[PDB]
Amino acid sequence: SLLSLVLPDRVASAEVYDDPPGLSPLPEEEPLIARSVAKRRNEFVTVRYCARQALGELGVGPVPILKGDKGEPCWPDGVVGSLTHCQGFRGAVVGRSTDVRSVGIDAEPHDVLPNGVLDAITLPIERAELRGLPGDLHWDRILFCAKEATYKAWYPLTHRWLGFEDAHITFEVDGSGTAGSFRSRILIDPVAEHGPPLTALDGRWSVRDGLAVTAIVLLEH
Amino acid sequence: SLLSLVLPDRVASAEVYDDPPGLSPLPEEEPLIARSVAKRRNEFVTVRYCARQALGELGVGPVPILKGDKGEPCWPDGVVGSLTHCQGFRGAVVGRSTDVRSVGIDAEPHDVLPNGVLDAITLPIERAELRGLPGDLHWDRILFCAKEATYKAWYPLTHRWLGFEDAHITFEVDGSGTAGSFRSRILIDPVAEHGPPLTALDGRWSVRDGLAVTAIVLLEH
Ligand SMILES: Nc1ncnc2c1ncn2[C@@H]1O[C@H](COP(=O)(O)O)[C@@H](OP(=O)(O)O)[C@H]1O
Ligand SMILES: Nc1ncnc2c1ncn2[C@@H]1O[C@H](COP(=O)(O)O)[C@@H](OP(=O)(O)O)[C@H]1O
Ligand SMILES: [Mg+2]
Ligand SMILES: [Mg+2]
Ligand SMILES: [Mg+2]
Ligand SMILES: [Mg+2]
Repeated sequence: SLLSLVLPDRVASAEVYDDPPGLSPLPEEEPLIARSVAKRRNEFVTVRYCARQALGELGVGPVPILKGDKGEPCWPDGVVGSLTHCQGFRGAVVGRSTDVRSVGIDAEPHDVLPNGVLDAITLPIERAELRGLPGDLHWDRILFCAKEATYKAWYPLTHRWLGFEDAHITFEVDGSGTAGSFRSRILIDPVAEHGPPLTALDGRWSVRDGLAVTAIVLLEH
Repeated sequence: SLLSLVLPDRVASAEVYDDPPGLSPLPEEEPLIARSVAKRRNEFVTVRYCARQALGELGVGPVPILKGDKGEPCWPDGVVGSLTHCQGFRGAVVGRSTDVRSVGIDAEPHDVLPNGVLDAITLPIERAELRGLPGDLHWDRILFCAKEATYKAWYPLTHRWLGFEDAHITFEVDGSGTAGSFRSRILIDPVAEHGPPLTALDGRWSVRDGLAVTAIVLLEH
C-alpha cells in the first residue's frame, strides 16, 4: 500500500487505484452527491468504500461519512481520519480518537506543478530550500501535497483558515531518496479547540507508483 | 426584512438576529455539528430554522439541509438557495429551480474590514474604483459581501474555484445612498455545467440596521 509508507501502526488505511464496480453511497450520503457529475460521484463513493474497509479494521461497522464545515469529513464518535482522491488514487485513513487527535492525507500525480502555482503556494525561503533538496523529484508537487495534508490535519482542530503562506514546510529525505519526513511550522496563532497548540505538525511523504503521498498523524499524548 | 431589500419576487427569505432558545437540528444534520463548539452549533441550527421557514413559504416541508462539495448546502429536489450567518444575523433564501438557476447571499456587520483583507480580495482597478464611491459607507466591507454572494451563486453551477481576484465587481448607488446594484464580471473560464456561460452575475446590496446584505438571483432560461 502507498499509504503504509507514510503512516504509523496506530491507524488503519485502505486505498484503490480506480473506481470499482457496483459501489453505492449509503442512504444518508445520497443527498451529498444527488446533483454530482459522474467523476465526482465515483471518487466520493469509492473513497468512502475505502473508509468503511479501514473502519472495519478498527472494529467499527459501516457508517455514513458526511461533510461539515469547509467540506471536512464527519466521522463517527470515537474516530478521526482523512480522505484523498486524485487521478489513479482513492485513499482513507482512520484512527481511534482515544489514540489519535487528527489525521491529514494527500495524494497527487508526481508531476511538475502548472506554471505560476509554485510561486502562489510558497514563501521565498521555501523556494530557496527546495532548490537545494536532492533527487529527480518534483519538489514543487511534493510541497503542494504537504501543504494540503497540513490543512487537513489542522482544520478539524482549529476551524480556522491556514493559507499557503501560513506554514513553513521543511523536508528530510530517508536513505531510499524517495521518501522521508516533513515539518510544517505554523506562522499564525496556534491555539487549538482541543489538545495542545499546533505550533508545528510533523508528517511523512513518499513518491512511489507515479504518486506523491503525504500524511500527518497527530497522536493523543 | 433586510433580505427583502435585495431580492426579486418568486424567492422566499427568512431571517433572525440572534440564536433563539427552543431550536434543534434535524436528526440527519446532527453529525455535521456533533464536534462543534457552541457558537458554530447555534449558527448552523438557527440558519436552518430560517431555511425551513423559507422552504415552508415556498411549499416544501421541513427537510434536512446537509453540506456537500466545499461546504455548499444540499437543497431538496427542485430547490436552489443560499445561507449566511454573521454577528447579529442568520438568513436563508430559497427558490424553485423552475424560476431560479442559482442564489447567493451574504451578510456582514457594516464595519471596516480587518487588516489585510481588502488587499487580499481586490484587483488594483477595484481598489481605485472603490475610492471613487460616494457616502460614509464601508465600501471595503460591501465589496467583501458582494464577492461572497458571487462565489455562493457561482460554485453550485460550476464546481470550480473562484478566487477573489477572478471577479471584478462594480457598484451602483441609488438615490437613498444606502442601497444599489452590482455586477460581478468573471475573469476566468465562464462555462457552466448547464445553461449559458456565467460571464457576469448581477446582484443587489443594502446597508441597514448596522448590516451590509448582498444577494444574486440568477434566471432559469
Ligand atoms: N476543511 C477540510 N478539512 C479536512 N479535510 C477536508 C476539508 N475539506 C475537504 N476535506 C477532505 O478532503 C477530501 C478530498 O481530498 P483531496 O482534495 O486531496 O482529493 C474530501 O473528500 P470528499 O469531498 O470526498 O469528502 C474531504 O473528505
Ligand atoms: N462552496 C459553497 N457554495 C455555496 N454556498 C456555500 C459554500 N460553502 C459554504 N456555503 C454556504 O455559506 C454558508 C455560510 O455563509 P457565511 O460564511 O457568509 O456566513 C454555509 O452555511 P452553513 O455552514 O451553516 O451550511 C453554507 O450554507
Ligand atoms: Mg480529490
Ligand atoms: Mg489533495
Ligand atoms: Mg457565517
Ligand atoms: Mg459571509
